[PDB]
Amino acid sequence: GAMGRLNQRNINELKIFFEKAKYYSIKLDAIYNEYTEAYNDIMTYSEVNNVTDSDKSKVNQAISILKKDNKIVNKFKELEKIIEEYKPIFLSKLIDDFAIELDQAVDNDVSNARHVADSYKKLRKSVVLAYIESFDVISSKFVDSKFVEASKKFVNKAKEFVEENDLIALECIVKTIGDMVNDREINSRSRYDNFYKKEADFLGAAVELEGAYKAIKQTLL
Repeated sequence: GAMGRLNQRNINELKIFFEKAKYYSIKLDAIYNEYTEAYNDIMTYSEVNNVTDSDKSKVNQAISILKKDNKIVNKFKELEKIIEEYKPIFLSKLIDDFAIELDQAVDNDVSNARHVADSYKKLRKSVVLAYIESFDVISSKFVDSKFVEASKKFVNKAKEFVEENDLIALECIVKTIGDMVNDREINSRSRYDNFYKKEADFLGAAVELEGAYKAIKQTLL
């Protein structure tokens, strides 16, 4: 009756969320890929004047690359948009604050550049966690208590995996959810044996979550 109907509503909300946010990991990679050299030129610049690693010129170009067309802010706003209905309240202001920092960044100020760079790095990890927060909200509404338990453990292991590599953790998270809601078997194969300690436990969390979601599905057709 109501329980069968609330199971279906929960499953529809998870699928709608996943499909709307299909490109979350790909789009966040694209930001990271475009701005890694600008980030590295800021970070590696040695205040010892540089040691055969160019000079203050490279930092100014890196900052200008970050500001160009407000591209990076727009790309972050695109990700906020994709989880509009579930996003943590902190995310919008964190993107705004970063956008303001970027306007304030002037030439020949390596400290400010490193700071702008540091807020870039934190925003990345924060945007990863906004996706986990978004799934946590959705999964917490589930009436099936076994799925909620598997979701709590999955979020836990997802968060620990994010501390090791935020963008790989995000990729595996988006893969697992996408597979599960498209009735594709989860691939529990590790791709980083003897590198990321938190991958195996996360893929285990994913298999148990698959188990609990399959079991709800079996009760709907």
